[PDB]
Amino acid sequence: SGERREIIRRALNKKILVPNILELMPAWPSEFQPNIDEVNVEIDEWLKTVNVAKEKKLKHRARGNYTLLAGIYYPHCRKEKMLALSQFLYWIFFWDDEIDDREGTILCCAETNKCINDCLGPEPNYTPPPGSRGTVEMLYPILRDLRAGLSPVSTMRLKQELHDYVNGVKNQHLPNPWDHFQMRVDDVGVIPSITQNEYAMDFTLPDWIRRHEAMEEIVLQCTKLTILLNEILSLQKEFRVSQLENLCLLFMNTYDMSIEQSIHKVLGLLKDHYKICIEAEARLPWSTTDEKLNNNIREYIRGCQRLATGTACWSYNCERYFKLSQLNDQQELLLDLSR
Ligand SMILES: CC(C)=CCC/C(C)=C/CC/C(C)=C/COP(=O)(O)OP(=O)(O)O
Ligand SMILES: [Mg+2]
Repeated sequence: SGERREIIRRALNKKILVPNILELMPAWPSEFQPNIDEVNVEIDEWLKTVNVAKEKKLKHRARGNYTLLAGIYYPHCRKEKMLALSQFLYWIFFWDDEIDDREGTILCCAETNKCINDCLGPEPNYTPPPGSRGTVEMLYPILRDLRAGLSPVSTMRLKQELHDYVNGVKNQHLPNPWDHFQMRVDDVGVIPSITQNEYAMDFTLPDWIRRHEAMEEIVLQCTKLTILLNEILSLQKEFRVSQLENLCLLFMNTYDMSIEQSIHKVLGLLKDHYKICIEAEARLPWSTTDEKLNNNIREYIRGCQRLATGTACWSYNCERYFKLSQLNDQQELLLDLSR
């Protein structure tokens, strides 16, 4: 706790100007699905049905605005796609929020895994068991709808990915910053969103391509990029509740560096990972002849990239992490670690 106390003292009241993160990934553009407002209306009507407290749901909706995040993740999807994707994001955020006792966690995760199995499994049952908790009950219709837009191959991937995320959650002095990063890479719930691009754009990437070293690398780099940008962006929010296991903070503690230096390091890491990810593209098994196949490969990688850029763009466009007034019109964010 000496470590934590020192971290708090060093961080506290510091204001750091952060450059536009999107600039760090110049090749990858940020776009918005045209129907976000209309879909939001559907989502608002849908939210009333969901068994989570009205104030919590509104807080998520006003601060989070997950339909917008989905619109950013999948800007080119047909409008009909938007509802299920928006709904899933609401589920994942609600679910994470409710789970945050230990027994409660084991029970919810088991119930959640069961739902994932019932919905995405070989013998599909979309009916929630009676008395399902709200975060569980809501999931069944969403998985059924997503499955409807997915091939069995895409469905299998989604199922494993959802299991992996739920299990990671169940299985969660200061940790080494590198150790923290790796846990997040294994732990993070981004992958289901990448697979969801297949739903959004109604296509299936072949497993042989998905398992290719270059594709596996692009998925990994994009996962790393999303985590790294999240670390900086969420720093103010996390520090304020004294959640000191944030990578910027860990670098301060581990290397005895200033908060400014640690953020700079993370920014450099982003550039490094962006560069690796871009380099990986040449290595992909592009078809000499197949336009549809190459289109599928292109779409799939764009989905991964959007996970990184979109997460940052959405962060710059909602109030989950900081007051928007903290952002200038060059998209430069002034973090304030006043607590
Ligand atoms: C975990 C979660 C809700 C994932 C939803 C899907 C997803 C991968 C969204 C983008 C990445 C992200 C915001 C991760 C959360 O980081 P964090 O766990 O440090 O939480 P923070 O958003 O408060 O920083
Ligand atoms: Mg975070």
